[PDB]
Amino acid sequence: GVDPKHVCVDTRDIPKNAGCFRDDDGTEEWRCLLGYKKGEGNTCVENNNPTCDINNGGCDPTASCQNAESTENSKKIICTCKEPTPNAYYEGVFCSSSS
Repeated sequence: GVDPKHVCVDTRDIPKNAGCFRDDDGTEEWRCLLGYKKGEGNTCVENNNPTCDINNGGCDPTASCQNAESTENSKKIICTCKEPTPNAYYEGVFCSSSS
């Protein structure tokens, strides 16, 4: 349990429209940046029509998801990590609630 700043060292090749995060438990995972979705299993691709539903729109359940529509795909899904999550895994695609 710590503030989400764990950063990452994951996976051979993490998708360009993606980012990896290595969590508190020591896990190594990657996800698809906000306003993006999963393509060929291990690729992230700009969704440009993101909905809140899909992993909170691309957020972490500890990242308050707000569905919105903006010129930017990354500005469509709003991921807000709460007080016990002072940090965000990448853009808020994931967060850690144990700081």
